[PDB]
Amino acid sequence: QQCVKLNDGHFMPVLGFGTYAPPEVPRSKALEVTKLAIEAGFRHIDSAHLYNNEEQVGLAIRSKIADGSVKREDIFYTSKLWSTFHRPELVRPALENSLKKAQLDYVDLYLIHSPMSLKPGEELSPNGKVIFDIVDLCTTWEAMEKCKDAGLAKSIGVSNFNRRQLEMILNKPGLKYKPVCNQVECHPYFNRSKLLDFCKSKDIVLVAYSALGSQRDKRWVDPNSPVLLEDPVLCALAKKHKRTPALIALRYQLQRGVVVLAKSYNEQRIRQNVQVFEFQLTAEDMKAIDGLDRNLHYFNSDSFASHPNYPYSD
Ligand SMILES: NC(=O)c1ccc[n+]([C@@H]2O[C@H](COP(=O)([O-])OP(=O)(O)OC[C@H]3O[C@@H](n4cnc5c(N)ncnc54)[C@H](OP(=O)(O)O)[C@@H]3O)[C@@H](O)[C@H]2O)c1
Ligand SMILES: CC1(C)CC[C@@]2(CC[C@H]3[C@@H]4CCc5cc(C(N)=O)ccc5[C@H]4CC[C@@]32C)OC1=O
Repeated sequence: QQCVKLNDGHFMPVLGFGTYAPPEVPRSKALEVTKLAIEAGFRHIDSAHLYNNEEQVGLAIRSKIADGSVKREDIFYTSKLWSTFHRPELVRPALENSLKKAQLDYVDLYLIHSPMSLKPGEELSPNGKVIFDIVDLCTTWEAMEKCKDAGLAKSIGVSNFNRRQLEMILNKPGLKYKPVCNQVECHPYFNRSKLLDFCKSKDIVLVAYSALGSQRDKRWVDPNSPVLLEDPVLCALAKKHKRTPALIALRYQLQRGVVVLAKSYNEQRIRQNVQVFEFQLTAEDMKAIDGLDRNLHYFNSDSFASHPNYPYSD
């Protein structure tokens, strides 16, 4: 619990535990590994409606409160509004359902998961098609603000927004709350320098996902893409500091003022990842890592690259 202060006065731990696992992984695993994460020292826990794991992640949190390991106030829990629920009337009900699943009174953070609105319904991916929806995200934002005012979410933010999409929210007439963060794909191959500079200028925290190079799911990621953790510069730095390529990638983010997530469903790696606070990179190390930037977003599929609100300029 190194934390940063958000623009609404709440505090966010700078290291977060990623809870997504693909559908093939048994649901019970999320319970086990979230408990391990809390035991290792993670306090920021990142979930979402999309993950089909809120019940398990919520149970892990409740279990660690029950056994006296943590208090609710010690945990920073995030969920996310899925893209089929962007229409304003659907936002509060979506959050309420997430709270019901997790058996929590509030989330610390609620995000718009993606700007890519989808046809309303209970299909995660609505043939089918994929079926897109055209929704003014400023209206979705107004509904998010009402969720904060109701006490359902302590803080509200966005995810996968580009600068223009963020700007549209920031310059909305009658804006009540700025997004506290923008959670985006961010790692040495896609370091988001310009977006980071923008976010900092607006008191918006950038939160990095796929900071370790993603789970390389064949549905969304080209197997040909270079494997981040196999990068020779990261490996050389790991050797230099007697750490691991994953630790180098995580430390890089912290030193740029980026809040970083790390998913692992492996006990040893969960414990390893908290070691990010135990060492430093020099200016020259950071420059070497900056040199890796190559405009590689691992999530790169036809299923969304043609969405009218797809955030990347490809
Ligand atoms: N907002 C969004 O649209 C969005 C998108 C993607 C991700 N996220 C969030 O960000 C989280 C993390 O991103 P991600 O899922 O792409 O995964 P990631 O954090 O980039 O991790 C990728 C892989 O690295 C491995 N790993 C973890 N620690 C390691 C270590 N110390 N050494 C070697 N390998 C290690 C993990 O495998 P093992 O499990 O086998 O250890 C994991 O599958 C997600 O779980 C989710 O919470 C959000
Ligand atoms: C930046 C992009 C365009 C990248 C793709 C991404 C980041 C992670 C992606 C998901 C990755 C997981 C996922 C799962 C299902 C499912 N039905 O299980 C359906 C869709 C998705 C993907 C939708 C697009 C997601 C939300 O969002 C975005 O906004």
